[PDB]
Amino acid sequence: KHNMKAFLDELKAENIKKFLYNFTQIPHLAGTEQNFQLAKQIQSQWKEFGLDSVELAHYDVLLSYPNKTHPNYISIINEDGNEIFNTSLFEPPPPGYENVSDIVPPFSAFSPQGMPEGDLVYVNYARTEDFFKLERDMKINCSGKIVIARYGKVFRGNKVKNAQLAGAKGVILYSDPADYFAPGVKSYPDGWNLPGGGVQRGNILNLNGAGDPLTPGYPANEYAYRRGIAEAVGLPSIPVHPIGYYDAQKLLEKMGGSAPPDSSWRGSLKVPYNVGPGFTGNFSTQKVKMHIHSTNEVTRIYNVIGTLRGAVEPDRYVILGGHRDSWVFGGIDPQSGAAVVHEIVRSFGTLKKEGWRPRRTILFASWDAEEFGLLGSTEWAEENSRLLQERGVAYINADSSIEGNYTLRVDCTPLMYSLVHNLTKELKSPDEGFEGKSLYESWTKKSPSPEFSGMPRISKLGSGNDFEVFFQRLGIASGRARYTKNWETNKFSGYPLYHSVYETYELVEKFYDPMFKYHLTVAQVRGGMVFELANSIVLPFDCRDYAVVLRKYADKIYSISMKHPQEMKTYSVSFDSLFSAVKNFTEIASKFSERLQDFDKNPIVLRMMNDQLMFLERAFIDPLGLPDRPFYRHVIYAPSSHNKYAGESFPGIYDALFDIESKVDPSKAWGEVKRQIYVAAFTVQAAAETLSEVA
Amino acid sequence: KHNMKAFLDELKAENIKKFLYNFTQIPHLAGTEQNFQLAKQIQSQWKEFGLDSVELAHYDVLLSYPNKTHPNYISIINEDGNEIFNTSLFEPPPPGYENVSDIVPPFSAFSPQGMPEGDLVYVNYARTEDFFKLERDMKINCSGKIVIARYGKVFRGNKVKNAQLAGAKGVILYSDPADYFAPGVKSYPDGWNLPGGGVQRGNILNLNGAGDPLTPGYPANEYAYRRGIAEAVGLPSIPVHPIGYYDAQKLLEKMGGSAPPDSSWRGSLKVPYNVGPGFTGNFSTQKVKMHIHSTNEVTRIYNVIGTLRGAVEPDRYVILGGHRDSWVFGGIDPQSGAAVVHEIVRSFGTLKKEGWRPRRTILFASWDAEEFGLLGSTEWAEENSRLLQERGVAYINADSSIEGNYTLRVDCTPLMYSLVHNLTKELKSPDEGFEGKSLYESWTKKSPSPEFSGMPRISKLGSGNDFEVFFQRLGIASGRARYTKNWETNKFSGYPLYHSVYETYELVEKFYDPMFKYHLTVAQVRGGMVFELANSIVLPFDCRDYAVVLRKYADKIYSISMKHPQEMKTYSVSFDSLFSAVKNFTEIASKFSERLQDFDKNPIVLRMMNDQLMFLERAFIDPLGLPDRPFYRHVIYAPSSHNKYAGESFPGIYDALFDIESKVDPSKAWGEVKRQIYVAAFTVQAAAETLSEVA
Ligand SMILES: *[C@@H]1O[C@H](CO)[C@@H](O[C@@H]2O[C@H](CO)[C@@H](O[C@@H]3O[C@H](CO[C@H]4O[C@H](CO)[C@@H](O)[C@H](O)[C@@H]4O)[C@@H](O)[C@H](O[C@H]4O[C@H](CO)[C@@H](O)[C@H](O)[C@@H]4O)[C@@H]3O)[C@H](O)[C@H]2NC(C)=O)[C@H](O)[C@H]1NC(C)=O
Ligand SMILES: *[C@@H]1O[C@H](CO)[C@@H](O[C@@H]2O[C@H](CO)[C@@H](O[C@@H]3O[C@H](CO[C@H]4O[C@H](CO)[C@@H](O)[C@H](O)[C@@H]4O)[C@@H](O)[C@H](O[C@H]4O[C@H](CO)[C@@H](O)[C@H](O)[C@@H]4O)[C@@H]3O)[C@H](O)[C@H]2NC(C)=O)[C@H](O)[C@H]1NC(C)=O
Ligand SMILES: *[C@@H]1O[C@H](CO)[C@@H](O[C@@H]2O[C@H](CO)[C@@H](O[C@@H]3O[C@H](CO)[C@@H](O)[C@H](O)[C@@H]3O)[C@H](O)[C@H]2NC(C)=O)[C@H](O)[C@H]1NC(C)=O
Ligand SMILES: *[C@@H]1O[C@H](CO)[C@@H](O[C@@H]2O[C@H](CO)[C@@H](O[C@@H]3O[C@H](CO)[C@@H](O)[C@H](O)[C@@H]3O)[C@H](O)[C@H]2NC(C)=O)[C@H](O)[C@H]1NC(C)=O
Ligand SMILES: *[C@@H]1O[C@H](CO)[C@@H](O[C@@H]2O[C@H](CO)[C@@H](O)[C@H](O)[C@H]2NC(C)=O)[C@H](O)[C@H]1NC(C)=O
Ligand SMILES: *[C@@H]1O[C@H](CO)[C@@H](O[C@@H]2O[C@H](CO)[C@@H](O)[C@H](O)[C@H]2NC(C)=O)[C@H](O)[C@H]1NC(C)=O
Ligand SMILES: *[C@@H]1O[C@H](CO)[C@@H](O[C@@H]2O[C@H](CO)[C@@H](O)[C@H](O)[C@H]2NC(C)=O)[C@H](O)[C@H]1NC(C)=O
Ligand SMILES: *[C@@H]1O[C@H](CO)[C@@H](O[C@@H]2O[C@H](CO)[C@@H](O)[C@H](O)[C@H]2NC(C)=O)[C@H](O)[C@H]1NC(C)=O
Ligand SMILES: *[C@@H]1O[C@H](CO)[C@@H](O[C@@H]2O[C@H](CO)[C@@H](O)[C@H](O)[C@H]2NC(C)=O)[C@H](O)[C@H]1NC(C)=O
Ligand SMILES: *[C@@H]1O[C@H](CO)[C@@H](O[C@@H]2O[C@H](CO)[C@@H](O)[C@H](O)[C@H]2NC(C)=O)[C@H](O)[C@H]1NC(C)=O
Ligand SMILES: *[C@@H]1O[C@H](CO)[C@@H](O)[C@H](O)[C@H]1NC(C)=O
Ligand SMILES: *[C@@H]1O[C@H](CO)[C@@H](O)[C@H](O)[C@H]1NC(C)=O
Ligand SMILES: *[C@@H]1O[C@H](CO)[C@@H](O)[C@H](O)[C@H]1NC(C)=O
Ligand SMILES: *[C@@H]1O[C@H](CO)[C@@H](O)[C@H](O)[C@H]1NC(C)=O
Ligand SMILES: [Ca+2]
Ligand SMILES: [Ca+2]
Ligand SMILES: [Cl-]
Ligand SMILES: [Cl-]
Ligand SMILES: [Zn+2]
Ligand SMILES: [Zn+2]
Ligand SMILES: [Zn+2]
Ligand SMILES: [Zn+2]
Repeated sequence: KHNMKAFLDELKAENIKKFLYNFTQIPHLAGTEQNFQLAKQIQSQWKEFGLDSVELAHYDVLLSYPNKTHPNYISIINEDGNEIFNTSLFEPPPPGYENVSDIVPPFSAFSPQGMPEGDLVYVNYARTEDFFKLERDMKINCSGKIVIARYGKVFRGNKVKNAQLAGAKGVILYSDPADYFAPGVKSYPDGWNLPGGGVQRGNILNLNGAGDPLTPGYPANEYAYRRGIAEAVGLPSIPVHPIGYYDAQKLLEKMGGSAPPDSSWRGSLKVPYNVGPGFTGNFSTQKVKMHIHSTNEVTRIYNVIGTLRGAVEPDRYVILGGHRDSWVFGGIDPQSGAAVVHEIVRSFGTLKKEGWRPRRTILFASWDAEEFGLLGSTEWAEENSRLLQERGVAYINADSSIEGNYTLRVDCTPLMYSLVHNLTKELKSPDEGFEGKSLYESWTKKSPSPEFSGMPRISKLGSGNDFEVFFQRLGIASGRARYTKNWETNKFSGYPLYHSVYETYELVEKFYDPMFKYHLTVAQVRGGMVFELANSIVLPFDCRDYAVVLRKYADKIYSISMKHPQEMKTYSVSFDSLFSAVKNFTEIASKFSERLQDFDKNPIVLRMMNDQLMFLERAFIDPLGLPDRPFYRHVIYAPSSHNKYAGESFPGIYDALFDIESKVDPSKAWGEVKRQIYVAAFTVQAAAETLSEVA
Repeated sequence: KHNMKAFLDELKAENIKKFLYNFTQIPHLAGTEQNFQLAKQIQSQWKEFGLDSVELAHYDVLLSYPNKTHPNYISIINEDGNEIFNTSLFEPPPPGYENVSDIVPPFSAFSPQGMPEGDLVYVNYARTEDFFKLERDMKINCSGKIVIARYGKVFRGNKVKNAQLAGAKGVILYSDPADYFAPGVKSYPDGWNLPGGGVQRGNILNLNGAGDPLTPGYPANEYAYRRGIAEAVGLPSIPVHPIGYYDAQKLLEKMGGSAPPDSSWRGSLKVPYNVGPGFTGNFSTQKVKMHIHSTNEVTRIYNVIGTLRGAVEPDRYVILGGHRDSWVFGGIDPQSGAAVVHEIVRSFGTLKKEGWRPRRTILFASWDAEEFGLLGSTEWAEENSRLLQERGVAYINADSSIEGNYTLRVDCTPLMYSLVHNLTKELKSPDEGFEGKSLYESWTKKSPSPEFSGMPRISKLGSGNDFEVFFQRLGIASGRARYTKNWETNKFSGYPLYHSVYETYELVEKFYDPMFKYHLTVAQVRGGMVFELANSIVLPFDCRDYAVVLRKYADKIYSISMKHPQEMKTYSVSFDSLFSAVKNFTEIASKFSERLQDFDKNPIVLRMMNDQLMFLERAFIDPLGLPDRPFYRHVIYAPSSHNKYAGESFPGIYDALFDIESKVDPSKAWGEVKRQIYVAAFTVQAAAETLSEVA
């Protein structure tokens, strides 16, 4: 047979290993020649594997690179102006790579240039609440100061935005061992920990879904009209640079001023974690000085787009996409994912050569410039938005396949919950001690949902990856899956070697997945989802699962509001309309489910009902967007305004309620809460009504 | 057979006459009890005629009404402050209606309240170019003046916006006999001319597609959150009132200051048409004073929605809609249209009772509050936007069936040109001297297109009617058709009795269409279009007709730019990308047309190709809208920024070029021209690509 088992059995761990090795011997930084060569390689192989067409889609977008002859660094500078301590110019290269060229040194992509000099303030993780604590409780003023923040907890772009609004004139980011050195594990090369010379690269934009900073709304093609830099989207206004913990120790050890307010502010280095401003007594006239010379430059990027045309519904697209560009070697991020996509393409192409085609069209994507702001995925979606809006069934992401070795992680739309539960029940667990058991069984046992027992955890989609345009701009049902670490011990730092030179093929082969079994399990989950999406006669979405979570989110947002019972009385703030809409959605979805089971098993009734399923995620889009974030159009889910990686439910109401007890005009503030309640209730009801009988 | 002939032959002129009489005996002003009663009547009859469901859809929207105990009027006031002349409090009622209650007196809907007093300036038609002439050439300053303008040429809302931006503190609108008294024809009741006591009602909003001023984006349902008045969309900031030409003669006869600049400024009254400011010598200390006391009030409105479910594609909607609310009796506007819709429903329901159903679902609409800003149509579309976006095949409007008796008028999307030509070739002409000839033949002879010879004129859609939400917001293929007057003699004033108390059943029966034959012809055209749209196996749209007009519009906009050859050199302004896109659209549309003829006559290939046809109008929508007009989202067609009734092609580029030689920063101005060229070329190319093979 050519069925899902045939597809799944063709997948090989050894192939994934070979591809991973192949993709990780040299850097593949976005906009570089090496990453164009790899694009061409992938294009050629996907043709050989059997896809019907494989093309490159290119764009010219704003990228950022350090100046090779004028290095970035930070100093401590004395009264005379001598630089008495300098941070490192590069990470010590790992064993066997010390002769590799074109390793980009640590930098914060999109930093403006500058040489600010001043007194330090330590701001913990530079979260919204960290700045609240500093300003409101401790009375420390960051205006004109250089802030130093530890990586962790939230997206670094949010940190930089928060520092800027506090009046900082610069930001130093560092990796604390509290967050990036796991107990009892050795530093790379002898284990998977971050050494003291290691540094996490990454961009510091606040794009809010825009894509290329210069062309919001439209693809950065050959005739594009570009904004000037000063009107560009999401660029930081102060210089920023990242360092490792050996260097951070030297900048922190002399700090004076106030003590840390409590222990959640102290990391693991042998320093007091004083907040400042400035250094203690003897050193009070010393200062910190940054030297940032990076440049932003419009640069060509290349996506690879592969098509396997559907036999029955070629105008229905199921997309498997993940990025190809890396900061350095990309041993985990993204090549552990890219190798899994490569093997999935190979397995689908094996079936194709034996005469099979899926029911619907499958598109495969190797995106560029993910690391610079989801640029490649977003420009392509901008170009193809009309096709995607009207024909997009589902997007499955495929970045890193592993960030740990403990259990499965899935984040997806409620529409895919049933599909994931069913598929995982049919796959074998790779976990020690669950031999001969299902993946569902191990997953549920190691990662219990915080709601249902006998069920596994499935998280909301947040952002910080290439599904953002598809899900939160365009409203296409999306999901992602990988192997992850223990949620119990998850400090929301990411894995220690994230975006460092130490993220290599050897890291993976020696410490994460020697047998490539977790990779194979993730290939089965991603590939299995694509298979079912592209081949099931009825789309495998259960609208009743959305009804259940909408009730949970409505309870949650109501609970937040109810912290302010006096204002809800004064301003007549009711959630009754939202609850009504959720009740109606629940009722209508139940009836639709009955019809979908009882209908005359009539292709037009079938195509009608498949369109109702396909357009249900679509219905949650508001064409006006969310307030001041036009490209976040989904009403139920947006990236958190405080942390791009985290998803927020009923974001418009959430942000209207946030810190509302501090607004100077409560009438206006509670008016906007009511406004957002109306928008949400309306959108829920409208989405429900797409599932009613059509006439 | 149950075919189009069966449908068409069932239509009766005598029925249209009976319905017209029935709908025009009492006023049906929006928001009044009488118009709710008529809604209920229509609902009951459409059920009896055989539709599957007929429901009322209600909204609470901002309406405007004079104060019954505090009448609006204008005075000339002397040095002491005595009102020596007052305009009329009402139009003399026509014969036999002098005892009818609830005739709303002449007023400008949405005027703010006020009693401004000042000197008059006469501003011709209050067009953009009229104000240019006044300010730039004549050096006359309108600041703090009351302006008096003749109706005609452009939508009255544009007049009021233009007066406000010139600094006026009030506006008086009047009907000049030059524009509303046809040579050799008697005043009502003895002919179809405007008497001197007649006055044209109408709203003066600038909504730019928003619908209800208080709820832009969302339906004005029971839980809607409403903007405060000061944040409302499109309300005028100065008082405004309309008068007839007996009264206007008394306000104009004393005008002094400058002479009219040329004869295009002089109407037909026996006055000099001096521009002012103020009155001549003896009267120089006299002033004009307005007294406006109308109020804006949220009021319930009622749309009637009827459904005739499709047998094969019930999830595909072909909509026939027109409004039911009238200023007074609505003998022409809208009841000549509403009666035609009523008879179309009756004929379709006759076929249904004999067991027939159309292929696709037909929706019939009786909209409310059209006269107050397309409110009823727009609120319903806001509510149902997701269903309409994904399922809307076509919208056919059905306001007034007649505005003359000379020939057919059609304004529609290029996608319907072929459909209209073909249908009209099969219908009989009602025209004297074309007995036994086709409607196509008479139409083409009396209204030659200004492009093709052997072809009839078909105009672009403008606005000022209920198709606006469907076409320019949502991108659903739309059209309209009526009988009209001679284009040779068309001064763009509208018919003389427009929005007056004299627009009665008798006007129509005695002077426009005694035999109801023009009404029957328009019922055949509107109903025939609906029939073909809802029943043709392949949708009856020809994408090649869009290609031809896109080239014409690109030539036109390029020609406008080329008035500025030096700036196009300085700023490197090229239309090459637009021309390229139009060429590609032409090529791709040609191939698609081949496939549509050659395809395997396979329902999925059929539903795929019908979806490509349905979503082609959709593809011209930009979700970001046009500059400062978020609800005008179609890139090819928008209502003119200078005249809501007129359509503009490539509006974003047009407005970027308009009066550009007067902008103070030409670099910036020409930058935005280039930006709009990019947006247009991109949208044309993207629309083309929806017609490529799908995979
Ligand atoms: C969840 O789904 C339910 C349906 O099961 C929706 O229920 C509707 O709720 C609205 C708001 O409460 C009801 O609105 C009321 O409609 C009355 C007239 O309804 C009749 O006529 C209409 C046609 O115009 C028919 O469609 C309808 O079926 C009924 O035959 C009005 O008279 C009411 O207004 C009066 O009371 C209100 C409230 O006190 C006053 O403010 C007004 O001034 C006025 O006095 C009112 O507008 C509606 O009838 C219900 N529909 C149905 C089919 O039952 C919920 O709305 C939905 N939830 C959400 C969030 O959409
Ligand atoms: C009307 O439809 C036609 C197609 O028939 C479109 O033609 C495209 O036009 C663009 C812009 O001119 C061409 O862009 C050029 O692409 C070159 C690479 O193309 C090859 O590789 C790509 C994959 O990346 C393939 O898809 C493609 O088929 C080719 O194999 C680039 O090298 C060019 O850039 C170089 O020259 C330019 C111009 O001087 C410089 O600015 C650059 O710096 C660089 O040196 C260029 O980007 C494209 O190849 C054409 N496509 C095809 C299929 O022929 C029109 O674009 C379309 N009109 C509109 C408005 O969309
Ligand atoms: C995940 O798998 C579950 C369990 O197999 C699937 O649910 C099952 O779906 C089938 C097929 O529609 C249901 O069968 C139907 O039962 C009704 C009940 O009367 C009958 O009338 C129909 O003709 C048909 O036989 C079955 O009831 C249902 N089981 C449960 C517990 O819900 C589910 O659909 C899968 N999900 C996805 C997305 O595929
Ligand atoms: C308006 O009517 C015209 C004239 O009837 C319709 O155009 C005609 O459409 C038919 C049906 O598709 C075409 O027939 C086809 O001809 C090709 C030519 O080789 C053949 O391969 C097909 O199998 C089929 O027989 C016909 O050529 C065409 N005539 C012309 C002059 O274009 C037109 O489609 C009608 N428009 C609408 C919207 O209905
Ligand atoms: C990654 O694998 C590819 C494909 O096997 C290798 O590229 C091929 O290299 C051979 C030998 O130089 C050439 O003959 C082929 O033309 C290449 N094929 C393609 C499609 O590019 C590549 O060398 C491998 N890279 C590494 C570092 O092992
Ligand atoms: C930190 O790096 C800086 C810059 O390279 C060093 O300062 C320079 O020292 C050279 C050689 O002594 C002088 O000629 C330059 O004028 C100095 N430049 C600046 C900007 O100060 C500094 O010595 C280094 N500090 C340490 C501790 O290594
Ligand atoms: C791979 O899995 C092993 C086994 O679970 C992990 O090692 C254990 O880590 C936990 C701490 O979380 C300790 O409780 C155990 O004592 C460790 N056992 C051994 C044998 O080392 C290891 O951490 C995993 N690798 C990665 C990269 O996460
Ligand atoms: C317009 O026509 C309608 C329908 O024929 C008339 O309304 C009917 O009036 C009769 C007599 O009063 C009643 O028995 C029916 O219940 C009414 N039907 C409906 C559906 O409303 C109406 O009277 C006519 N109006 C005028 C001015 O002639
Ligand atoms: C125009 O109408 C106004 C207002 O009704 C008339 O002025 C009023 O005249 C009455 C009776 O003489 C006075 O008691 C009021 O005080 C006046 N009101 C105002 C606002 O002036 C005026 O007479 C009318 N003019 C003409 C020519 O008929
Ligand atoms: C109905 O049609 C008649 C006949 O065309 C119109 O009357 C003619 O109007 C034109 C002026 O446009 C004159 O050239 C003719 O001399 C008129 N003839 C007659 C017999 O009156 C009439 O104007 C039309 N009615 C309406 C409302 O437009
Ligand atoms: C890099 O720095 C050098 C010298 O320090 C300078 O001359 C050059 O212009 C800079 N390059 C860029 C791209 O900014
Ligand atoms: C913070 O410091 C800056 C530095 O001059 C000052 O301008 C600003 O007002 C200060 N804010 C507070 C709350 O002290
Ligand atoms: C209408 O005018 C009267 C008296 O001239 C005033 O008392 C009343 O409030 C006004 N009505 C409205 C609705 O404004
Ligand atoms: C028009 O008149 C007003 C009235 O005071 C004045 O403020 C404005 O500047 C004048 N503009 C010109 C161009 O004279
Ligand atoms: Ca872009
Ligand atoms: Ca609204
Ligand atoms: Cl992922
Ligand atoms: Cl019309
Ligand atoms: Zn990544
Ligand atoms: Zn990354
Ligand atoms: Zn009308
Ligand atoms: Zn009207």
